[PDB]
Amino acid sequence: KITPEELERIAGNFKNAAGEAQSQINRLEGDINSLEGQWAGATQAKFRGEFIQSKQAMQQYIPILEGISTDLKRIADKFR
Amino acid sequence: KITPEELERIAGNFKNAAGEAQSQINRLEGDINSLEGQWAGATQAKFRGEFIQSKQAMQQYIPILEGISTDLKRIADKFR
Repeated sequence: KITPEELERIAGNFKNAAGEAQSQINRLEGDINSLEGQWAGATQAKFRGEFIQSKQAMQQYIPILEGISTDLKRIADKFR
Repeated sequence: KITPEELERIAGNFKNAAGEAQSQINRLEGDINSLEGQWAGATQAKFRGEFIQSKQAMQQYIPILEGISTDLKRIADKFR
C-alpha cells in the first residue's frame, strides 16, 4: 500500500515545515540580538510583554522538538 | 527580569532542537530514498513496519511544525 514515493513527498513536506520553523526562529533571534546594543538606555517596560511571550513560546516548543528528534531517530534506527 | 541576553541563550537551544529535528528527518528520508531502487520482494515486506510508523509520525508532526513557524512568525512580526 505505502510506497517509498509517497513517503518521499511526505518527507519533503516535513523538511519544508521544519525549515520554515528554523527560518522564523532565525528571524526572532535576529531581532533580539539587535536589541542588545541599545538595551541599556531602552525602556524595558514596553518590551516586557513580548519578552515573556517569546520566552514562553520557545521554552514550550523545545521539548516538543526534542521528542520529535528522538521519535524520528528511533524509526531511523530500525533501518539498521 | 528577562534580558535579550537570556532570550539569546534560549533561542540557541531552540535552534539546536529544531536542527536535530531536521537532522533526523534527513536521515529517515535518506533511508526511504535508498529503498526506491529495490522496492521489490522481500524488501517491501521487511520494511512495511517502518513505513507505517514513518507515515503516521511525519503526517502528525507536519501541522505541529507549521504551528510553531506560524507562532514565531507572528511574534517576530510584533517585534516590528
